[PDB]
Amino acid sequence: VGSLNCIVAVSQNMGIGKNGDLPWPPLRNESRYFQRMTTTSSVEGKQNLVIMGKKTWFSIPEKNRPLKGRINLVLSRELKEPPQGAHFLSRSLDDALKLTEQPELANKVDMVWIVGGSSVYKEAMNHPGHLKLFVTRIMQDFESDTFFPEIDLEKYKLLPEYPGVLSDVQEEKGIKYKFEVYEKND
Ligand SMILES: NC(=O)C1=CN([C@@H]2O[C@H](COP(=O)(O)OP(=O)(O)OC[C@H]3O[C@@H](n4cnc5c(N)ncnc54)[C@H](OP(=O)(O)O)[C@@H]3O)[C@@H](O)[C@H]2O)C=CC1
Ligand SMILES: CN(Cc1coc2nc(N)nc(N)c12)c1ccc(C(=O)N[C@@H](CCC(=O)O)C(=O)O)cc1
Repeated sequence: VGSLNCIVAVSQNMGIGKNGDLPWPPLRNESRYFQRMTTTSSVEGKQNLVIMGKKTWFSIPEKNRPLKGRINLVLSRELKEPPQGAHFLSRSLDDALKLTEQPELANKVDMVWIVGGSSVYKEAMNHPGHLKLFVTRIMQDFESDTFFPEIDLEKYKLLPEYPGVLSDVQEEKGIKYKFEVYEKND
């Protein structure tokens, strides 16, 4: 309906997950920022849609499932029905976007947030149209078993600044990271 965005935390070796979880120790402020970006809606009486693969759903601690104040959609071709706590189930990303245009959700949804995993990001990244990437750069190498797709800099531009995103290097548990905003339109 509105804006389509991807949001991801990545290590310096482009790693995003190791055994069902994050490769680095928990960053409470990095988690808070994911929460704030995905939950805030720009319009009244409207909520954001969160779209994720099934192994991403199963890595959110059970006590936080479904993500509060968000419409939670799970992607999977194997599942018969949405997992317990999930609001919707889709077989592909074109179908999940064909769904926000149903009067059911059409008047309800402001932004669309892709929250992973690899397979999901890869396809959003090739979708034609306006898209923004929200990338947290975790500045060290971490042994990973799942990786973020290559960002094609001939198509995506790094923005010099973005409203409500801090520009400086953060530090938490001795780890440095920074926030980037990339924009495409083709
Ligand atoms: N650092 C960060 O930002 C992030 C880290 N993570 C972490 O990364 C890993 C999650 O990994 P990843 O394996 O890539 O998993 P996904 O969450 O992408 O799960 C893959 C499953 O999702 C379904 N699916 C994925 N893409 C599609 C599609 N286009 N259409 C329909 N179904 C699809 C399929 O389920 P089926 O097999 O049922 O058809 C596929 O087997 C974890 O280790 C997690 O903690 C996750 C997201 C962000
Ligand atoms: C593995 N993922 C993907 C994930 C984690 O960190 C990220 N950080 C970024 N920048 N992008 C993402 N996609 C992720 C997640 C795992 C658990 C929760 C979760 O518990 N979220 C609570 C967090 C609340 C909190 O930390 O208090 C929420 O309300 O959003 C979210 C995402």
